[PDB]
Amino acid sequence: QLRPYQMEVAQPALDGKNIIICLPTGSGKTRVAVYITKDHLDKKKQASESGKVIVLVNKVMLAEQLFRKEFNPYLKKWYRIIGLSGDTQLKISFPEVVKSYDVIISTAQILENSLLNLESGDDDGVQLSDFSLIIIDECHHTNKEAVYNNIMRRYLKQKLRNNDLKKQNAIPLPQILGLTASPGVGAAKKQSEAEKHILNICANLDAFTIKTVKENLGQLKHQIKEPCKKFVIANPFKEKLLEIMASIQTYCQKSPMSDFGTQHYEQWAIQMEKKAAKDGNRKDRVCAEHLRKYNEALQINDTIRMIDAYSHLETFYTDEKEKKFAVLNLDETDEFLMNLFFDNKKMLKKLAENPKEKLIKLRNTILEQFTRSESSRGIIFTKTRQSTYALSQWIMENAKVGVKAHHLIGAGHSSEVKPMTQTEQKEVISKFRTGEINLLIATTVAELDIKECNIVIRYGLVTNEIAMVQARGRARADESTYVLVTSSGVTEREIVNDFREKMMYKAINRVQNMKPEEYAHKILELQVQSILEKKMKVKRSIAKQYNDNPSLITLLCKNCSMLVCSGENIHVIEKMHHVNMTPEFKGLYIVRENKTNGEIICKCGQAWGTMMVHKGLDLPCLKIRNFVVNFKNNSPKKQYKKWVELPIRFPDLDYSEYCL
RNA sequence: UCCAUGCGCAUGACG
RNA sequence: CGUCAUGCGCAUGGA
Ligand SMILES: [Zn+2]
Repeated sequence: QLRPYQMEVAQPALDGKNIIICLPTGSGKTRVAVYITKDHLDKKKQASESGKVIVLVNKVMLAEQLFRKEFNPYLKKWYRIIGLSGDTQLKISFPEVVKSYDVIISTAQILENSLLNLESGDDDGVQLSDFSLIIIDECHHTNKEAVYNNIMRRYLKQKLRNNDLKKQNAIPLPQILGLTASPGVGAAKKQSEAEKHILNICANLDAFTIKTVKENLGQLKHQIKEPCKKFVIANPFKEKLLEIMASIQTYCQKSPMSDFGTQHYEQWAIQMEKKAAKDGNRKDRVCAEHLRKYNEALQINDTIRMIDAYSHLETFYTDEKEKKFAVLNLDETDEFLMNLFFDNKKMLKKLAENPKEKLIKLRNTILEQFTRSESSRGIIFTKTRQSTYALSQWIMENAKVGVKAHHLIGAGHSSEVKPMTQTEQKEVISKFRTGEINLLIATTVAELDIKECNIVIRYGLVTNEIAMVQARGRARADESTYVLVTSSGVTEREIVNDFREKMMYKAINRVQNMKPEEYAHKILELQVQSILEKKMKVKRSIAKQYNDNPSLITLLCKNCSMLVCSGENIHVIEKMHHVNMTPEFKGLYIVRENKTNGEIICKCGQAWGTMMVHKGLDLPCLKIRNFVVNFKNNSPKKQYKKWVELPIRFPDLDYSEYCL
């Protein structure tokens, strides 16, 4: 169970040597890691000491994979193993699998929450001193406010207390192992910047060395066939809409101060909405919202079939008319805006069918490779989800070769779409592995255990060096067809990825060949520095929220600056959600639902929240994101997008008020 | 297995 | 500091 190249890199770790390890894809780093584990435990048998190993990840899926495939098949006999998650409904808490279970595979924030329970007295606590070893995958996330940097800051604080005792007079601490791919470089154009980054990493891990492979590079090169770095790089309907935009700009005096079809315009639009919410005036924030929609339509039209933007806006104003009618079941402003749209709606639909594109060059390259390969595996990357659905439906519209494809996105329920499911992600992955799905359409979710592939493209994308190497890792089978499709500095960015991959080795070779004294000095300095940083950060955070006012305010709608609620009439449930009972409120809102939690809408048509069902009660839960404040102390209005921004506190709900 | 919500994190681009 | 897009983890309540 030992490889030659793995041997030396394991070698220091076996006796002290809290280290880092970095190797490419496919080197079976899990296997050498397992060897370190088994050897550590056998040493603890020889010493009859507390052999405890905990494995940390960033994602649940790797936990499950390693529990299935790596750790059990080599330690299912000797030792206790268990693979943990946040979702695996565990019958006991964490401190019991600490009291048992020599081997743990788990997500980090599980542990971190347990540590907080320790230092809070919450549920029975747990500390690092309960361990003899820690093992990590993907160290390169180990930066400021990362998932698990907090653990290391605790570890470092305890190390420095140990130093203070040592000079003073020293409790033990666990050995720490770190693994990764290329450890990434962060915000660099300089070798010195990158060296500082790496040293900061190692001090955040309290490492001794990286211990990359140099000796047996040929035997490993024989394993890894590498891909080939390649470049395959390649209206009036739009202008009608730009004319509508200018018309509306004139309609409410809107100075863009920049071009159409970018973020800066969107940024200014949202800032206008903010100012108009500070004002409570219409024609200004409403236009910000509409123009935001139009800019969406623009910067998809730069890349997408115009029919999709027409569908976007058709559904948009459809929902708008639904809102206004459900409320009425109108103003010159909304009337103008609606009629300005609908007077062109059907004609613009007619324009939508016309041809005249990146899409064309794209289809050409696609058909070229699927004719070449003839078993063919294909991946598509891009920025957004709606892009994926649109291209899937579009290629389903386009005939043909007969290649079959499917979309893919993440899981965050944000910003446009009902997200996918982990089960369904695994499902589509198995469909692709089967050959049922020939071509995948994905966001960065792919950059996973996807099958060996050929033609990972970049259709209007930018990625960083870690993402570049992670995209490299999956393209295999002695055929790489890296492709890139953007319009108008994107070669620059793959060039940057190459440059950074060079800089990383240039830095690694300098730091490996460094004094141990000066290395330890700089890492200790960075540790103290980061610890001071975290301390000051916690200081400012505690100083942040101190008000806890029961009621000081009035909540108003944002389209209409109409009163909606008071500071005291609100109540809290789940210590998460907010509600306004006292049906003096209930005389206000209107309900809507189409397709079980119905949504709320205003007396103007403003959407407000959801009717959340809790303990039989159908409580109207609202979102601060769609409301505005008027403080008693301060007249100027404010807007937060989140309750937590507001320091002042509201009470937990008491059902004793609502009986009969 | 699905749904809704809250919170935190990172990344890229943008100012 | 803010915005956007993307991805991730955790905690909830319900079915
Ligand atoms: Zn209103």
